[PDB]
Amino acid sequence: HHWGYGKHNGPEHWHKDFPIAKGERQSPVDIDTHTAKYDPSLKPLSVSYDQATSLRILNNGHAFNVEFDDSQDKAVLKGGPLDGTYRLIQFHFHWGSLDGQGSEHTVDKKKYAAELHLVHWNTKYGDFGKAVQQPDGLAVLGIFLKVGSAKPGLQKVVDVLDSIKTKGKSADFTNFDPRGLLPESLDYWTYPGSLTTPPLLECVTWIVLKEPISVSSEQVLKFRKLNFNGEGEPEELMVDNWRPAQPLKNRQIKASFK
Ligand SMILES: CCOc1ccc(CC(=O)O)cc1
Ligand SMILES: CCOc1ccc(CC(=O)O)cc1
Ligand SMILES: [Cl-]
Ligand SMILES: [Zn+2]
Repeated sequence: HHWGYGKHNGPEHWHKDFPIAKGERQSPVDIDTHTAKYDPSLKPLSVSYDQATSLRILNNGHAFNVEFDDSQDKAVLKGGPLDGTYRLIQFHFHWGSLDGQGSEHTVDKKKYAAELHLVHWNTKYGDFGKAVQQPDGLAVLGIFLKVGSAKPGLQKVVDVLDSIKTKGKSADFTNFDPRGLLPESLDYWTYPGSLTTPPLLECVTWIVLKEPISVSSEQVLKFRKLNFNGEGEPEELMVDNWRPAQPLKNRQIKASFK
């Protein structure tokens, strides 16, 4: 598989290797704020990241990923639409070549500069690989980034990117606190969807925060200096690593807020 984000191997092509690309619960989607309905049944969202244990940051040729120790319930997402306990395994971002694009979800067709995905797996399935085979296997917390003031809790990430410029590079990334990436409010939209990259599995409860975080132009500029390629390969800048909005089909997006 040689999927990517170019003309020749990008989202329009994915369906030939991964036919679920044209499925019934693909992600991302546009969130129409005048169609989403407040759901009083939603319980409060619980983000419990006090004991989060980060390990390493990796360039995988698609994004940069920060991985966590998920051998115990150290950092978990519960509540909201979720039943049971979802364990944080990793986070990554999607971003644009310019500030006017980069997010995967859109809000009334508005694209943000970037989008953060905090990836959690349902502990009743025992490991990530089993969880992605189930319709309720993952919970992904999605956070929009807009360009404005710098986000101090992102700067440690930005500071290491020079050490993982190319595909297959990794660095130690211990003692990072992902609480510094959250906005003040946990107001959210939720809907059932998919992984936004191959294999595009329909295993995700999406929880997309309404309040974006602000990052500085300097911070997102540094994301854009990464490379999709490996060392010694022709340089391709790691930009526009987002999939566009997919058909909502027979789904409803629920709001946690009036
Ligand atoms: C595609 C499978 O990827 C996997 C990633 C991690 C695990 C183990 C864990 O849950 O941390 C199992 C499978
Ligand atoms: C353990 C890795 O977890 C992941 C989950 C979803 C994606 C797809 C995306 O949102 O880019 C990538 C990685
Ligand atoms: Cl912020
Ligand atoms: Zn993602």
